[PDB]
Amino acid sequence: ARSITMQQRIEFGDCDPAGIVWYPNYHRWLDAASRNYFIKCGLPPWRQTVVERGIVGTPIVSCNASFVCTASYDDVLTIETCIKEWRRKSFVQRHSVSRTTPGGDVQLVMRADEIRVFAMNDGERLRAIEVPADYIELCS
Amino acid sequence: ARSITMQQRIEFGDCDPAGIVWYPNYHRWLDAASRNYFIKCGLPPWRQTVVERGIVGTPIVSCNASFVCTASYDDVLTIETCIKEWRRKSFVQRHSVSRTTPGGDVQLVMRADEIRVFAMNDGERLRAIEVPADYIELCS
Amino acid sequence: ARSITMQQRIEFGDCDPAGIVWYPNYHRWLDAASRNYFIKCGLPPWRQTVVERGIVGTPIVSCNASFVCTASYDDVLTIETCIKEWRRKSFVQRHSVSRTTPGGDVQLVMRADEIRVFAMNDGERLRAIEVPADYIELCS
Amino acid sequence: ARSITMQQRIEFGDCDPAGIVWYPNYHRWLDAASRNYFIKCGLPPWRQTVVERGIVGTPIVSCNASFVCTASYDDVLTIETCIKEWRRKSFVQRHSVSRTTPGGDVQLVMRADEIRVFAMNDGERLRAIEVPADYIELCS
Ligand SMILES: CC(C)(COP(=O)(O)OP(=O)(O)OC[C@H]1O[C@@H](n2cnc3c(N)ncnc32)[C@H](O)[C@@H]1OP(=O)(O)O)[C@@H](O)C(=O)NCCC(=O)NCCSCc1ccc(O)cc1
Ligand SMILES: CC(C)(COP(=O)(O)OP(=O)(O)OC[C@H]1O[C@@H](n2cnc3c(N)ncnc32)[C@H](O)[C@@H]1OP(=O)(O)O)[C@@H](O)C(=O)NCCC(=O)NCCSCc1ccc(O)cc1
Ligand SMILES: CC(C)(COP(=O)(O)OP(=O)(O)OC[C@H]1O[C@@H](n2cnc3c(N)ncnc32)[C@H](O)[C@@H]1OP(=O)(O)O)[C@@H](O)C(=O)NCCC(=O)NCCSCc1ccc(O)cc1
Ligand SMILES: CC(C)(COP(=O)(O)OP(=O)(O)OC[C@H]1O[C@@H](n2cnc3c(N)ncnc32)[C@H](O)[C@@H]1OP(=O)(O)O)[C@@H](O)C(=O)NCCC(=O)NCCSCc1ccc(O)cc1
Repeated sequence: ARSITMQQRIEFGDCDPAGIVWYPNYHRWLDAASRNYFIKCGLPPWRQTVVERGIVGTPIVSCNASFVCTASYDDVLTIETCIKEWRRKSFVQRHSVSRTTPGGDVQLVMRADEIRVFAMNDGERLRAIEVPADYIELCS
Repeated sequence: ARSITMQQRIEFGDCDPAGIVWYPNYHRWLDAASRNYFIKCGLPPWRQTVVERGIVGTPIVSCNASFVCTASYDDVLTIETCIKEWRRKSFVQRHSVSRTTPGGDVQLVMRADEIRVFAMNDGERLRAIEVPADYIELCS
Repeated sequence: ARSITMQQRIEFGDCDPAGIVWYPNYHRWLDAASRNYFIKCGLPPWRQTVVERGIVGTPIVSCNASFVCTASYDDVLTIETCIKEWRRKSFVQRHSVSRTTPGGDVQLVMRADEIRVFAMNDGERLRAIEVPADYIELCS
Repeated sequence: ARSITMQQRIEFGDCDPAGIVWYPNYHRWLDAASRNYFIKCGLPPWRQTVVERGIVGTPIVSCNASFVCTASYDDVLTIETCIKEWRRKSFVQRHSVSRTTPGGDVQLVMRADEIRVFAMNDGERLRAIEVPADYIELCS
């Protein structure tokens, strides 16, 4: 579908003693790529959607990920994000992460399908909402 | 199978603007719970296994997670980890994360199945190895 | 002054390729130790103080830190926090971080003096407030 | 002195419940800016210096920081780093962090002076070394 791309440089601190990117760092980047996608497609930042419509963001409900090869500091990641499927109150966001060998080869580092929802905070309780029509059209 | 339990207190900084735990923090805890399991079952720390046998740790290759309810600063998480299945060069580590209502009810926060492998660093190249027999027996 | 102590276990992911704790992790722990101090001294969590009195927390305004020796995964940190001085709208929180050799020797890892303030969010603008008298008495 | 500039976009996950950047995130960026400076001045990555000369990186020994105004997700940071003073086995790296109002005004967010050293790992023991002459000339 409608795909957005973003780059992310791996820093020394993003790596573990094993010398490679420590996994939960991938989830930080995927979360940034997730929101970037929305931004880039025109939605306002949560700061604003929360004022205007109660939308605090798009919390994750499910994830399937696979880590194909390692990455390390200085490698520069290219992330590809698109919405793979709209559902009632959820949506599947797909991300492909790769890096580029100096051979100009594009190695797949990781991939992940995130199931998220648009949510509101009903006081202390988080609540999912019907995907907003406006949102679907924007991201379309 | 053989299950280990660990607690984790959520800090203010572990939360996002939405007031709840920011997801990639769960992966940090799951990674700590993963190693804790091994430690608690008797294996030496990677620092040592890398010297003795080249084993740098247990990198993740795949993950399936589901986020059932929200959690926030001050909540105290209880994580349950066990190895669900041994395979040839991989293993499935299962984690269940919950928190306790003051009603003494144990709410499930999240769950996740991690597919990991024992690996070595062959110079700059990460390589999986056959699950060590000794390891299986220890964790058994 | 009134001192609170807390322990913190270093995880593999808290370390960098150099094999030691990556510094910004110390600041996460100091921030947890900062709030823990307040909690432990009786104040309500920010979640509540923000409702009751607008107090969103105690943002940092200044810091002086020194890193005395290294620490790594599995080391267990003991943090000592106290308020070194109350000022008008600020306060100096001091932390001492150490670890224990197996010789039972208590090595100093790091130390840091944090200057923080009680703050409110006046809409999008963060604002410091006069240290609350009640707070001084509680922490005293 | 010789100054390098870098940009850093603040992500939603870099913020706390208070809606602003959680401080230890500044230290991650300063650490990236620190190494970026060296890279940009021509030194090889630690991965390589450790092979060639044992240099594992530039651990921090001391820091003085001041947080002038708040920053939040979507703000884009501009970091300015330079070496303020060479010493025997240490060096003072200075960073200035700012953001740009839409008025085109450049607000100072934070500043920090980091005292670091070039270090080697003598087995499990970290050791500082005399600033390498070559390094001084490169960064000069
Ligand atoms: C999100 C929430 C409140 C939704 O529960 P709910 O309001 O009762 O509504 P619901 O059960 O119908 O779920 C909404 C939709 O998501 C779908 N969904 C929910 N769980 C799953 C799952 N495990 N797998 C697939 N789809 C799912 C539901 O089927 C439903 O579907 P529909 O299209 O058929 O209508 C509940 O799942 C929850 O709290 N999960 C925990 C969320 C969380 O804490 N994730 C970790 C932090 S994410 C941080 C973050 C926040 C904002 C951002 O901008 C980015 C990151
Ligand atoms: C791990 C490595 C090198 C293995 O590739 P390989 O050496 O060619 O061997 P391999 O393909 O046979 O895989 C080994 C086993 O894992 C299984 N496996 C590998 N990928 C998957 C997958 N996507 N789903 C399920 N099982 C998988 C393989 O089937 C194989 O199975 P077997 O039992 O049937 O023999 C390759 O998958 C890789 O580099 N993945 C990237 C790993 C990574 O960077 N994860 C992110 C960082 S994790 C940080 C960390 C490090 C140490 C720790 O202690 C903790 C955290
Ligand atoms: C905090 C705030 C709004 C205060 O500015 P203000 O409202 O105009 O008031 P102010 O200038 O009088 O400062 C209040 C007091 O702090 C003292 N102070 C402020 N800056 C400094 C400094 N650099 N060195 C020493 N003391 C300082 C001031 O002198 C003043 O003192 P006083 O006792 O003599 O009355 C302004 O400094 C600021 O925004 N700094 C940025 C704060 C920030 O973003 N830090 C990074 C994130 S911390 C995340 C966090 C949040 C909540 C938590 O529970 C924990 C962590
Ligand atoms: C770094 C090390 C081993 C140096 O101790 P040492 O080998 O006995 O040598 P030393 O005492 O002469 O210190 C070397 C120079 O730094 C200066 N220095 C050391 N401590 C301080 C301090 N508190 N304030 C100012 N300068 C200092 C020393 O005076 C000395 O100066 P010199 O120019 O007059 O000769 C010891 O301070 C230490 O382990 N500190 C802990 C370091 C640490 O764990 N920081 C947290 C993690 S940083 C992670 C990181 C790693 C690599 C990177 O690329 C980036 C981040």
